[PDB]
This record gives sequence, C-alpha cells and structure tokens, in this order.
Amino acid sequence: SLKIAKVEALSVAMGPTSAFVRITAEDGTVGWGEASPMLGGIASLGVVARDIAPFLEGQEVLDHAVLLDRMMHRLVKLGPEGIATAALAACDIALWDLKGKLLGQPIYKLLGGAWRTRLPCYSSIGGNAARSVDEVVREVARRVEAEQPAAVKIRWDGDRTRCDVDIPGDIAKARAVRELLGPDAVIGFDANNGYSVGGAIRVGRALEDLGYSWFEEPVQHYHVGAMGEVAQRLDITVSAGEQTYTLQALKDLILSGVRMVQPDIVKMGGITGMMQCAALAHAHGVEFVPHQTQPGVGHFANIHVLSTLMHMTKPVELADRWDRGRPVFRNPAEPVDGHFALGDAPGLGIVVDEDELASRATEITVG
Amino acid sequence: SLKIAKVEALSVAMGPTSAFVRITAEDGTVGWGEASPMLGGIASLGVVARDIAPFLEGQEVLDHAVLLDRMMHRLVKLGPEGIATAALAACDIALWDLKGKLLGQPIYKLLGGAWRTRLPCYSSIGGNAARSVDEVVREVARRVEAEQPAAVKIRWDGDRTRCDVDIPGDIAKARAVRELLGPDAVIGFDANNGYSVGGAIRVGRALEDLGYSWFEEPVQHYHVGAMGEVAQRLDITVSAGEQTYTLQALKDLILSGVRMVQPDIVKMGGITGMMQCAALAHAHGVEFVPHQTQPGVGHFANIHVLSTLMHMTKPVELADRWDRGRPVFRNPAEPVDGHFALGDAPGLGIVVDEDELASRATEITVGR
Amino acid sequence: SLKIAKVEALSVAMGPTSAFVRITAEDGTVGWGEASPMLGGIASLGVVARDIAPFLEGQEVLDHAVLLDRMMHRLVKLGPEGIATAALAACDIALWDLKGKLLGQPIYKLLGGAWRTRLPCYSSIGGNAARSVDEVVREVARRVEAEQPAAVKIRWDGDRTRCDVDIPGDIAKARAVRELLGPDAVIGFDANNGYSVGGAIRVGRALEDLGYSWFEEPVQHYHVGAMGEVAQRLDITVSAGEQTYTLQALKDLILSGVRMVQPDIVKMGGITGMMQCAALAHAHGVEFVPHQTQPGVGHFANIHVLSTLMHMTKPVELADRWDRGRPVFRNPAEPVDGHFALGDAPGLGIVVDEDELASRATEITVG
Amino acid sequence: SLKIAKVEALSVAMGPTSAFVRITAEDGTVGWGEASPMLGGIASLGVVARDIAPFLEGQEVLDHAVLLDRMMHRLVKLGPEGIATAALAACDIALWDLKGKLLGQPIYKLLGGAWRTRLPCYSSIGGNAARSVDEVVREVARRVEAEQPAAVKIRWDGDRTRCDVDIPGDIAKARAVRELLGPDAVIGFDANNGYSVGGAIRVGRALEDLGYSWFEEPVQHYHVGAMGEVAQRLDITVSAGEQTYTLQALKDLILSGVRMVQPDIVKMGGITGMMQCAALAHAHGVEFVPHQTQPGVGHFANIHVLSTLMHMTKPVELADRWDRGRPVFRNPAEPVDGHFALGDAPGLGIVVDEDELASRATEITVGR
Ligand SMILES: [Ca+2]
Ligand SMILES: [Ca+2]
Ligand SMILES: [Ca+2]
Ligand SMILES: [Ca+2]
Ligand SMILES: [Ca+2]
Ligand SMILES: [Ca+2]
Ligand SMILES: [Ca+2]
Ligand SMILES: [Ca+2]
Ligand SMILES: [Ca+2]
Ligand SMILES: [Ca+2]
Ligand SMILES: [Ca+2]
Ligand SMILES: [Ca+2]
Ligand SMILES: [Cl-]
Repeated sequence: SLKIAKVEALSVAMGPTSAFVRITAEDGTVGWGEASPMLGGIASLGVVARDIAPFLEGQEVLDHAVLLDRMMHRLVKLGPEGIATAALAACDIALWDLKGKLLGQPIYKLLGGAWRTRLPCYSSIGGNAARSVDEVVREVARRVEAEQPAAVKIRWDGDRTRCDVDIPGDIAKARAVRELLGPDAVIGFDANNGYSVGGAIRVGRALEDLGYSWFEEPVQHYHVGAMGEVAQRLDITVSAGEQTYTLQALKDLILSGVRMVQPDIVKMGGITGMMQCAALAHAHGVEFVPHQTQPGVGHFANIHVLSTLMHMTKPVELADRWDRGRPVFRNPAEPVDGHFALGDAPGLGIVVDEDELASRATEITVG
Repeated sequence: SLKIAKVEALSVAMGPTSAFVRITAEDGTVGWGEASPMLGGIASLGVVARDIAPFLEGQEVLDHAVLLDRMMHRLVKLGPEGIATAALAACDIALWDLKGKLLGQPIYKLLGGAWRTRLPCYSSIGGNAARSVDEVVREVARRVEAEQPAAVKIRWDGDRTRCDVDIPGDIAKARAVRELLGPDAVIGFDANNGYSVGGAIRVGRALEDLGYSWFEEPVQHYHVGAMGEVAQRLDITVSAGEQTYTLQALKDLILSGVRMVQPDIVKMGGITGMMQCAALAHAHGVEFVPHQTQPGVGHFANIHVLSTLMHMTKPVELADRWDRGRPVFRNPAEPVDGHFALGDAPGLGIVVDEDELASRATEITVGR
Repeated sequence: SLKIAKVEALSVAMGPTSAFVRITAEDGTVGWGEASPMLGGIASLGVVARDIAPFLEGQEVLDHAVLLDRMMHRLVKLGPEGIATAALAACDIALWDLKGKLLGQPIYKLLGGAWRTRLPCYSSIGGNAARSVDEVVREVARRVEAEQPAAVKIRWDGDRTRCDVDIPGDIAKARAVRELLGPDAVIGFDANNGYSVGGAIRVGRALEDLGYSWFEEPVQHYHVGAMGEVAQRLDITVSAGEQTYTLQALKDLILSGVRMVQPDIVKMGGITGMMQCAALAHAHGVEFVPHQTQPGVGHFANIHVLSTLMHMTKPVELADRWDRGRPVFRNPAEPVDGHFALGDAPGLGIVVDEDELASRATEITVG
Repeated sequence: SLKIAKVEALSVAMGPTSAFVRITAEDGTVGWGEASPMLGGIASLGVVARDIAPFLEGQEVLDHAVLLDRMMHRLVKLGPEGIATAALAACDIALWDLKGKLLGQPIYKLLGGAWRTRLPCYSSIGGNAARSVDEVVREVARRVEAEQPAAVKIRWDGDRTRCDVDIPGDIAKARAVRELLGPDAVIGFDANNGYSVGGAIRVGRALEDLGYSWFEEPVQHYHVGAMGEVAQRLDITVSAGEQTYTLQALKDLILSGVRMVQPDIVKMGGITGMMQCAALAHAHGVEFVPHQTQPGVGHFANIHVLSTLMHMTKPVELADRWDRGRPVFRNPAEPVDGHFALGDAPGLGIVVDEDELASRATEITVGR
C-alpha cells in the first residue's frame, strides 16, 4: 500500500503563472496535478495547502476517489464550484499520475484502453473583441499555418459587464475568417458570454449562414435556462460547460437543452470526475468536447480521458500561447501534422524539468 | 503488454445451471466472468463462443472498455438487451479479474477505493405468489434467522401473462410479514411485474400503511411510462431497473419518474458499465441499488462496485438458494453478522475449485 | 383442430445465410417463417430450437397469438428484444402461413382485405460510406434502371463506433444523387446512426435544401430522446424503428417525436405484432413504413401486412442483393414495372424449392 | 464625494474564528462587513486581500453596486459560488455601513423603511444527528427557556458522505421534541442534506403527522431537481437556498418547485443582492426566510433587510453559541421577549470594541 508522504501547492511562472500540485508518495515517486490558474490559481492553491494536504498526507494513493469525494463534502460550503473544484481536480490528477507510476501503466491503460493515440487539434484563438477585422484574419492565418488544425475556433474574450457590444462587427469578423479559411473549413465561434438571448439568436443565424460548426457560450453562463433555450432554438450547435463545475450542474445544463458540453479537467473532477461526465454525456446523447487551455499537466490529463472517448466528434482544444509549456515542461502540448501524440509512459507521461520548476516555483503554505 | 489467449463459455451445474466465461491470458493467468443464467444462459454463452471469443483472442487485456464497446456495436442488432448485454457483462467481469490479477490489486482498489469493506445484506425471498400466508411467514422466519439481514424483500415471482391476480391476498401476505418482523424492520415488496397502474397504486397505498420501504417492479417492465407514473404518484419508493440493459435506457427510466434503479452487473455492463450507471444515478440524485441473484462471480463483481458507492442507501441483495455457490466456489456469498466481508485479493478475489468445476462444466463451443 | 407436429430451426445458405423456421402440422402441411439473420440469425435459431419448439409442439395452430405472447413472457429475461423477438416473429409468420393454408385463404384475406395487390417498390441502396461520389452515383443509376422504383434510399452502413465521420462528404454524395435523379425524384437518406444531434441537424438542413423526402436513423438508436428531438427540430421527416422491438418501445419512439416508424416483421412481432404496430401508428397519426431487407419469407409477410395499410405513404423497401432469393425460393421479391405483385395463394404464397433448400440448409438443434 | 481609502481582511477569534472586512473611507469613517466563515473564511479573506482590495481602494463608496457587480464579473471564474460570493457579500455590507454613516441613516431607512422594528426569533438548534433522544430534548428545553422563540428548528448536521443514516431515529427525535413543545408550537426540521428522494418523502410524511411547519434541505443541495420534486410532492413546506449563491440559481431553485428560499446575506449578495433576492421571491410568490448563523455583523445586515420584507412569514434565525458575539461586539444578537430589537444608528448600528478586536484579529494580507 503506497502512502502519500507529501502534498505541495505550487505557484509557477511560465514561459503568467500556473498552479500545480505535486504529491510525493512514501517511496519517493511523484505525481503532478494542475488547477485552473484563475487569477493565478492562488485561491485553489491555498485550499490545497490548508485543507486538502493535511487530510491526504498519511493516506493511500489507491483510495483517491473515496478520499477526494470525502474532501469535497468537507469543502462543500466553500462553493464548492470554481476554487474548490479546481483544487480537488488538481489533487485528483496528481493521484492518477502516482497511480499510473505505481502500477506501471499509462493512464489510458488504467481507464480501459484508447480508441486512438493520435488526436486531432483545433486552434483556439482568443482576444478577437479587441482586434480589427484584419488583425483577426492575420492571427487566424498565423496559427493555421503553424498548427495545421482540423478546426479553428475564434473566441471573443470580451468584458462580461457589457452585453451585445458590437453584433455587426462580430459578424463581420466571422465572415472574414470564413473567407480566409474556405467553405469546407470547420469553424467554431466563442461568444464568451457576450450576448442576450435575442443577440445570441441574431448572431447564431449569421453563423448558420456562414456554415459555422458550433457556437460556444453565447449568453452569460449563469443564465442556464437561456443557454438551453438558445441551444434548442438554433440549428448551429450551442455549446457550454467550461463554467460548469459539478456532475449535477452538468446534468442540468443537458436538461436545459444543450447538446455539446465542455467541462474542464483542471477546473473540475480531474480524471475521475471527467470520466463521470463522459458517461453522463453518453447517457443523454450529447457531444463531449472538453475545455482545455493549459499546455502541460492539464493537456495530458485531457488527452488521456479523450483517448477513451468512443464518439469523439470535435478535436482537442489548443489555446493561445501554448509555447509557455516550455521550459517547465520538456514535452508540453505541441501538434505534429495537426495531431497530439499520446505516448505510453506510466501515469500522465508529462516530463518535468525539475530545476527550471524550482527556479520558477513559489510554495503556497498554511497561513 | 499482456494478451488474451483464450475465451471459454461454460455452462456449469451448481450446488440449476450457471453460465460462466473463463478468460485465460498469454501468461496463463485466468479471469472469471458470469452472464445472467436466463434459461441457463445458454443463448448468452452461444454469443460468447460464436461472436465475442474470436474477436477478443489476441487482443490486450487492458483494452477491456474499448474492446467491449466495439463488440457491443458489432452485436447491436442482436438487441442487444438481455442475451447480448449479459454476454458482454460476463466478458467485462472476466477481463477485470485479469486486470486486477495482472496489476496486483483488488478491483475496488482500481476503482478509487472503498467506503466500506463490510456490506450489509438483505434477504431476497421469492416464490410468494404460490405460497399460503403461513408458508410465506415461515420462510421469512427461516431466512431472517439464518442471515440476520439489515432488511427483507419478499418477492412474488407470479405469472407475467396474468395481471392483478390476487390483490387482497398479496396485501394480507405483506401484512403477515410486518406482524412477524416488527414495526421497525425494513421491508421491501417485489411485485415482479404483477399489477396494472391502478392495481399498483392500490397495493402501494396498502404497503405505505404497513411502513414498507420500497415497492419493486409494480408494473410490466416494458411499460416504462407507467412505471415512472406509479413512482411519482406514490410515497413508498418504487424501484425498477433489473430488466433495463443499457445506460440510455437507464436514463429514460430515471426521466420517467423512477428514483431507485437496480441494474444487474451480470445482465449488463459488467464492472465498467455499472460504474457508469452509478455515475448517472449520482448525476440525477437517484438511489442505486443493484439487482443480484448469483452467489459467486456475480456477487463478487457486485460488492466491488458497491464498496465504491458513496451514498449507498440499501443493503446488498441476497437471493434464494445462495448455498448453491458451493462446491464450485470455495468462498461464495455468505453473510456473517448480517454482512458480506469484502477482501483484498487481486482481481475479484473469487476462488474456484477447478476439480469440481471440470466435473460440472460443459463448454459451449462453435457447432454444438 | 390442426396440431403442430414439428418445429424446425434452419440456417440456410442463400444465392450469406438466412434463418428460417419450418412448422409442420400433424396433417403434413408446412408453414415458413423468417428471423432477421443478424450474424446469421444463429442465436434466434437456437432459441427457437431450445425454448419455442418444445412448447409449440403438440399445440394448436389457431392458438398462435396466445401461444406466442405466452412464449414471450417466458423468454422476457432473454431481452426479449432482438434475438428473442426475431425468434418469436419467425414462428408467428410460420403459424400464419399454416393458418392460411388450413383455411384456404391468402393472408391478407384473413386480415380483412387488401387496399391494393400491386405495391410500389423503392430501391434501398447500402454501403455508401465506403464509396466515392462516383461509385455512389453508378450504383444508384444501375439499380434505378433495373428496378424502376417509386423512390430511392441511399444508406450509409458506417461504423457505429464512430460519429460525424464525413459530414461534407455525405452531403456531397446526397447532392450528386439528387443531380442524377432529377428534381422530382423521391429520395430518402439513411444515416445508419452516423451522427450526433448537432451533426444530424446539419445534415438534415442540407437534405432539406436538396428536397429529400425522409431522413432515416440520424442518431444512435439508443438515443430515443435525441431521435425524437431531431425529428421535431427538422422539416424533413426523421424516421426510425427498425431497431425497435416492442409495441411499448414503439409507443415511446412516437412520444419522443418521431412521425415515421419502421419496425421490421422478421425482427419483431411477425404478422400479429406488425398489425398491432400499424394500429398504434394510426392511433397517433404517424406514417408506418416497415423496414424489410429479406427477399423471400420476410418480404411476403411484409407485403401481406402492407396491402392492409390504408394510409400507405411510402413504397415497399427493396434492399441490396435481392437476387439471393434464388434459388431457395421460386417466386422471391422481384419488381415488375416498379411494383410487387401480391398473389392470392393461401398463406404467404411463398414457393420453396425444397431440394435446393435441403442441400443448403443446416438444422439448429437442442444443445 | 467620499472615497474608499483602505480595505482590510480580518480573521478574528470570537467568544472558532469569524471573517470580517473593515473598509475605511478617506474621512476616517469605518464600515464593517462579514463573510461566511466557512473553514474560517480564510479563502474568502484571501480573495478580499489579493483581488478585491486593490480594485476598491480609491473608488467611490456610493458606487457599491456598480463596483461589486464589476468585481463579480472579474472574479467569475473563481466560481463564484461560496468563497467569492461570500467575499463580495462582506464588502457589500461594509460599504452599506459606510453609506449609512455618510448619509446619516440606518440602512433600513435607505431601503424604504421598516414594516417592524421588533423581529421575532426562532431557536436554530444543531448537532442532533450525534445526540441521543434525551440530549436532543434537553437542549431544546435549555434554549427555548433562555430565548422564548416564536419557533424552533432542530438541525441534524450529519455526515454528507452518508445517506439515509437513521430514519427511524430521526423520526423519534422529531416526535420527542413535539411532545416537549406541545401541539401548538411551530417546529422546523433541518435534515442538512441527509436523505435520498424516497428517504425525504418518508421523513416528510412523518413530520406532517407531527404538525411540523417546514422541512429544510431534505436532500443534497446539488440535487436541485430532486429538491424541488420533494417540495412539490409533500405538504410540509420544503425549504432550501442557504447553499445557493447567485440570483439566477435562486430563480432555478424556485422553478424546480421550492416555495421557501433561504439565501444568506454573508454567503452571497450582501444587502444589495439580498434585496434583489427578496424581489425575486415576491415576483414568484415564494416565502423568503434567510439563513443566518453569525451573531454580529451578519445578524445586523440580516435584520435590516428583513425589516423591509412585507410578507415575512417565519422568524429570524438564531443559531448555536450566539454568546460568542461578545466581547468583539458590544451589542450583538440577543433576544428579548423572543424578539430582536432593530435600532436607528447610522449604517448597520453594530458597535465594535476596537480594543478586544485588535487583540483578537489577524490581518490577511498579500503574501501570507
Ligand atoms: Ca490499507
Ligand atoms: Ca505537509
Ligand atoms: Ca470557451
Ligand atoms: Ca478460441
Ligand atoms: Ca426483483
Ligand atoms: Ca483452485
Ligand atoms: Ca381444441
Ligand atoms: Ca421436435
Ligand atoms: Ca435502415
Ligand atoms: Ca491597501
Ligand atoms: Ca440549515
Ligand atoms: Ca468602539
Ligand atoms: Cl397526495
């Protein structure tokens, strides 16, 4: 029985900062986890340091599901969504990494097999609310040349205190990207919560005219009713879930009318949680298309899960500035011929440059 | 890594025949699975032999989920409910046994650990449609004495071509068993599809009056709309799912109104599928209380899954003539202090007597 | 009172293998049944041999409905869907054949009359996922010339472990078949479960643009909710049911939102069951358009039932390689001027070459 | 006009630690807010210090609603349920205190006036899962004697990893407390998420038999569909909302079937947010009965809002160990003749002992 000796919560400067969890077992082997670095992930890290670490230390790696579910019911009044679920997700991923090393198996081999070990990417391109038409086109062309993606998603990342800011301008941007990519290109559009119901419908119809494949988070994530209503009113596939943090809330998103869900493995659930979400998606007949923006640990957890997904429909997300995986990681997310290559090393198979890490890492400690 | 060398479909005389799948890996290690022995499980074993074995042999043990999902989609036009899903469940269990033996762990330790390793049981007591009141009472007394269960479920096992056969008699039986067990005892009533909607409600109300805790399969299982309607109209917890064989059908059962679901690990899914069922149950806030009537391989697969269920609300089912686990098995289901004790042997932890097995087993092969 | 002397379960090499049931009455007259030959129908045949045959032997032909309903409640834990319902369907059809011969009447004469004895066919053309555009066109033209059908259906028969494989390619194939057939041609599109909800909607709209009449099984058959949702969201008629095996499940398909149902007479119900399905369809106001892929016994059972259908809307299915009806059958499904001619011989009116049968038949027996 | 000079996040030892926000304006006036002290409120205070303070400092006190709505949308990917919403609630309360001090008015007089300035209380009595029957009874007797409340609520505070733990025992406890208090007493039962759907119904019916007035959080809060289903299936008023942290989630809770909602002013919204919640409650015709367990700042914010509620149907919650309000506060929650007396001091009207505070307080700063 392999025991957890130590749990460390680490804020790490990259390439912006990331939030990692390093769990050292009693035998000296090491597991890596990642929490969504929202405002640096500092809050999630504190929670790991103050609440999760003292509980997990002395306990057994293979009890990971029971340990973390119990931890979540202990942290439930912390939300738990967002900060607590990222903290838990991070620890889940670190324990799976440790589990894979203890058992001598890559994670997908512990999960019942991969349908594929080469997974198509899609270029996820943010910051388009602030760009001119021509800057949007330039950035798309620049990333498409470098990544050879199977699809492209243009995200707005606008100011969520404002609604329906520039509908004609957003449509003009989507038009110009369609003209750039040609008529057969698979294109997604991420509104980042930019629209009212009426505004989302107006944009969706224009996206339908331009042949777009999906329409991501058209309304505020807290209007679940409206999200599903827009989903059911439009032909273009409305997608949401990256700001959904529980299995039950995911269930409710589906019931609202969403047919493509996107929970994130470092925002919630970790490997265990995400496998549960995939089963729920398959039970209801909805597409499962995870949100993932981190080039190292999160990406590896993401692709282990996705290799197990039978009815994979869209490609793996490749977000902006993935080059920031270096130099902390030696093998971070990097597409070859438009695909991610999943290897067979035990655990995650993430390779960490330990001396670069330490020079860039700051431990978050009880306080 | 490790390859599947050989898959055998085995009809085995017990104690009535059971239907087992033995999978041998290329290093000679052996995994055991079981299909629900409906009409002997012969049809399911046939499907294992003709369709599943030739595909599985030469493949990777650890690829169990991909392999069996692929196999289900090849076998889809066989139903696949019942025969086919039981056949895939048997293989899934066998591969998990192997997986656990290869990896050096009990199944529950591959599933993230256990909430408990001592699981309370309930006495599942059938054939009460054909019994008189005193015979019902005598049998409940007998088994409660032997098993000290946490709950009792009396099942009817009536003739499904007939409806609303003896409502007053059924009620008097429920009443007699309440008098016997006392005001505090947890009692369930399994109609085994015996009632119409109206008959179900009438009986349900009478069960509520007697403090019964759940009401199992009040109507024909194929009336999913009615099953959920009855569940939402009553106070007593209506349960169903033993004759539900896919994840999606489980979701439909839940959407219809059912709040206690009972899929069976040797009828569908095996370990992989049941863990997905458990997750769907947890997503929708419904009780997960599996059906299980086999004392050996099926029982063991069942308790591994149930050890990992956080919000277990009802005990482990312990069905009639569980004594038949011997002599084929050396450690089959056996309650001590009203509990099943989960152990930590690699894989299932089930121990087979090869000698007894060889003398009891008929291989189902291609061309029988 | 005519008694059942013998029930035989027969695996038969055709023209692939079929699964027949031969019931011999005590007077020596013979009835023929067919079970859907899924993986040869071997499993259904075993079930007939082990479970159904010993029960039916010694019993009376005219008790067919009571006998088989009782048999289904005895076999219910076998599913009963798929394997058991095909086994039961086969025996139902053989008993109706025997019933028609005993009474001296064609089956449609026992069912209350035919609206027509000449029934239009439609060419049902599979294997289009694996073909190039040009091979799809070639095969359609080849079959349309030979069959003079009232409609054409192109089926994909793709790999159900994969979802949304080639949407632009499938649409290109549907376009080219529309161009080949002209603007007035009645064309159906069988997705064989190839799409997600979003994918099915995308394809359906393109099929709507190309004037297609129906859209068959767009999503996995086990996503009944999604099937009906797509049905209600689209203008093109979504159809399903060939993978529905009970009256109650059919009822649920209808409630989900499907408005065209396609149960198969050798997969389920037989003549008795299908007559019940037709009544349910008529009660709910949905089209009844049975799936049928077998050129002999199944086809004859199908057309007896369909001659009774008042509001027939689509033609009779004529699937690939119907020529395999010969030489076991002397009068198998063969269109003349685009129509099937239903004759007045008692029972099914199927004519069996008994010596070809025996040379090609293998009995499945208790074991 | 008046600017925010400084925001401090304070962890304060009471009587168990509370989590307070002190906002000082540029004229040296001071406003007090409180975040729900979940696991000490340390995470919420961290968020105040790192994320909210640098933004608020230099801004206008009277811009509270715009400022905190803007702040919530910047902090949205922290949840924001729980930690973040409690942190924004604390700031909202502090700014209202300041607003009231600046304007020379009590908060309720800025909110349009009060229906009443004497508010009845109810005794909220926790930890009854772990108690024996006699211990439950003794504690209800003790507090009812000391507090003379208008109602009593007995809460369970059970282990949320466990479900349907002791239904008969729970019922016997409810029964014993009814015998103690008499036929007329208003009694609520707080399951603290202890039951499945079926277990909730079973308990609900038993509570209806005993004339209980409401049934609080029968199921896991994350099962919103089940919570509403249970609410619509029972007669006894099912209440929830204490673990609901946004306005929209409150609306979903109401749509699910719940007709009594209980958001908490120091968990979410603060004064601004709660008044919006009250309005949504009034739009949908549901009871508005906030959760509140803190004796000082939170209590005061709570009674200001509740003074303005036209159709108040249930009393003000008075939770365990309210005595811990002293010595940090000079006038914390204290029932007289079963009532809380709302006064007319500018702002909250809460009086802090700076001396005790300084000796009890740890500032949570950037880099601790
Ligand atoms: Ca241990
Ligand atoms: Ca430590
Ligand atoms: Ca996004
Ligand atoms: Ca072999
Ligand atoms: Ca049962
Ligand atoms: Ca042995
Ligand atoms: Ca007779
Ligand atoms: Ca015979
Ligand atoms: Ca078809
Ligand atoms: Ca400052
Ligand atoms: Ca409470
Ligand atoms: Ca003072
Ligand atoms: Cl009622």
